[PDB]
Parts: sequence; structure tokens; C-alpha cells
Amino acid sequence: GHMLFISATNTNAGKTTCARLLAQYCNACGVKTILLKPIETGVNDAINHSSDAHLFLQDNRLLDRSLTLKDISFYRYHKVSAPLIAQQEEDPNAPIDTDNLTQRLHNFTKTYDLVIVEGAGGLCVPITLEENMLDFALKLKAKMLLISHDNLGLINDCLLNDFLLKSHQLDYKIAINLKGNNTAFHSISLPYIELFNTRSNNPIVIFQQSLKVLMSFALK
Amino acid sequence: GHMLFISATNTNAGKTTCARLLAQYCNACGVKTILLKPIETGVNDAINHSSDAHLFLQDNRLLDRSLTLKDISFYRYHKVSAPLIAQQEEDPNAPIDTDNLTQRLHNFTKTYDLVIVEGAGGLCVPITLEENMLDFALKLKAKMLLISHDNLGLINDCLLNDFLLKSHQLDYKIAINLKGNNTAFHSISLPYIELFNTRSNNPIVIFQQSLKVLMSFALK
Ligand SMILES: [Cl-]
Ligand SMILES: [Cl-]
Ligand SMILES: [Cl-]
Ligand SMILES: [Cl-]
Repeated sequence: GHMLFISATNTNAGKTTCARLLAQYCNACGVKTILLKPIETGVNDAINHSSDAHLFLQDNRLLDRSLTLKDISFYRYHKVSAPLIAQQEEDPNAPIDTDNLTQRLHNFTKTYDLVIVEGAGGLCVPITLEENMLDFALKLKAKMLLISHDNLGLINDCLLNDFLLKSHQLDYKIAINLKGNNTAFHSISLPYIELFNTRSNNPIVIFQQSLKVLMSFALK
Repeated sequence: GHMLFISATNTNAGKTTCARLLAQYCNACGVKTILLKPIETGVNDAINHSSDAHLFLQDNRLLDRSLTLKDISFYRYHKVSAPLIAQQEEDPNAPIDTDNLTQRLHNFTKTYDLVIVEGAGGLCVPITLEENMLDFALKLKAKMLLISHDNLGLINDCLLNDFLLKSHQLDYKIAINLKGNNTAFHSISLPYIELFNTRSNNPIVIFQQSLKVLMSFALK
């Protein structure tokens, strides 16, 4: 090992925040961890240095000053769409090559104890006509951490993703990104999360309660 | 036949609007159609007559004046949660009985050409500890219409649901509820929907383009 893919149930989940918190925690525990964003849409790197890859780069440069954006993010598009569409429209002669990405990402396992790879869009978002984000995670042989939002509706979103993930050959965890000012989660949604977890071999966790558990998972 | 379950990808999809439009269309074509909402959460019937079941009732009373709310909706809770939680908290001695619901819903096939049954929450939302909305749809032997929202993100949500639905033994269609003022769908999300549909035996449709197709589907 070790490599951990991070995806989200939905665009509003806050996966980048969670990825940064987990890598900060791992680093602080002496587990040397890098954050990669191999594919990113909706960017404009001449004008905005606040993309996921830029935030990752900032964190990463605390371990290696020589890193640059192109070392950690490889396919970057202005369009907000799914990567497949953004690619076809902006770079028609350059399909996303997941073999190349697998080599680039796995090279970092020489120099890091943990390589965190953040996806874009969700598990089912297309990268090529043949491959989605989940297919890429499967090719990488990574473990998966799927971040959920904390709003009403999270049960359906978590369980949709759980069904997809349990139906494929990978080790995964679903973690809810619970915000500090959320006055409803515990009384509205948590009761079912607790019931679900009694009946499941793989429980849904709360991210904020689970830094040690998720580091253990990632490094297992 | 005929019975058509209606669910949604997410809370923001507008399934009730779509259900009402489809039943209006069917009625206008001489296909006598009733709208049922067997389970509803987040209601307060003393104070608000604008719940899904109330809207359904209004439409239904154009065919049968004698119908009342209790004829078309059977388990109603104040809590916004998943039905299982709302039930456990409000009516601990009265679990939702899907055998009873199956009998009640199927009785309407005596008097209607099409029975539309709207769920609550989504396919994976729990009704009992053992059954979710999809399990209930499967017990009913209904066809399924799953309404999607039309925002960025719809690809992942549609495909998550498609995976769940294709993995079970039922006839389904996914339809996007496209709003009139949406200035982004066609250039951002539709290109992939079109690609997907070339490669699928069961295409994702746009609800507004598909009243005749969906009526044909429901009555097939
Ligand atoms: Cl994020
Ligand atoms: Cl929920
Ligand atoms: Cl609705
Ligand atoms: Cl989309």
C-alpha cells in the first residue's frame, strides 16, 4: 500500500475539506501523506489558484517545496461538465488515459506512506466512454472513502452509493461530513444511521469522529 | 396491469409535479388514472392542505367526488425523516404494513386503467427495518418511473439509480424533470445523456418530451 481514493455522494458534500483534514491528521501522526487531484473540471488556472489541486498543492508543499500543480493534477478543464464531456469539447485529441494516471499516481507510493487520490463528480461520472470514476478507483486497486453530505436526504444518497460499492471488489468506507452548525442531523438522520450500522458489516461513520478509524482503514 | 410507481433521485426533483402532469395527460387521453401517496412524511393535515396527497386528491376528485385523503394515503407522519424513523417515533405500535398497502393499492386496479403510486424519500429510504421503497415497488409488481432533477450532478444521480434499478427485477424508466428556465442543461449535461443513450438498452429521457412515451411504457 497505500492508496486511498476519495469520492462524494454529491457536489455539496465537502470532500476536499475532508481529504485535507485526513491528510493533515495522517502527516501529524508521522504518516507521510500526499494529496492528488488527477482530474479536475471547472478550473481556470491563469485566474484562480483556489481549485482543489491548488489547495492540495499548498498542503503538499509543507512536505516537498519542489512540487508544482502539474505534478499532482494531470487533466484540467475549464468546463464544469463531467470529465468525458469537458475533454471531448476542449481537448478532442487527448482522451483521458487512466493507464498513464495509474502509473503516475502509483509512482508516489515510492516516496509517501499514503497517497490520497481525490476524484471529481462522483462514482458514476464518466472519464472515458468505457470508464467512470469508480472504474478508475478499481484500476488503481485503491481503498475508497466516500464522503456524504449531512443534510436531509443523506440516507438515500449513502445507501445508493453503498449498493454500488458493495457490488464491486474494493474495500470502502462511507463517512458523513457533519457541519458544526447542523441542528438537525442527530435527531432526523442519525437514528437510521445507527439502525443501519447494527445490521451492516460495514458501518456509515461520521467523518469528524473518525480520523483515527479512517487512518487505520487507509493503512490496513 | 396497470400500476406505475414514481420515485425520485433526490428531494429536489419535482416528482409530484411530474406525477400530476402524467396523470392529467393519461386522463385527457381516456386512460382513467388515479394518483396515490401511500406513505407521506413532513405533514400536518389539520393546518396544511398542500401535501402531495392533498394535491393528488384534488386531481382525483375530478374523477370521483367521493374520494377522501384516507382513501389515497395510509401512513402519514409529522416528522420529516425517513418513514421508518417517523413511524418508530410517532406510532411505535403501528409499523408500516406493506402487505396491507399492496392490497389497498391493487384494489384500485378494479376501477382505474392506471394506478400511479408515488413513493417518499427515494429508492433506498427505509419503510421497515427489512424494506425500503424499492422493495415495496418490487412487492407491488409495479413498473417504475424515477424522476431526476435537472441540475449539474444529474449524471451521477441518474447513473447511481440506474445501477440499483437494473440490478433488480422490474421494468423502469428514468426521466429528467427539465425546468423552463434552465439555461445550462442542454450544453452541460445533455451531451452525456445522449452518449449514454446510444450505448444503453434503456435510455434516460426528458420528462417534458416524453408524456406519450411514458404513458405507452406504463400501459405496455
Ligand atoms: Cl469538495
Ligand atoms: Cl436523511
Ligand atoms: Cl415532489
Ligand atoms: Cl451533470
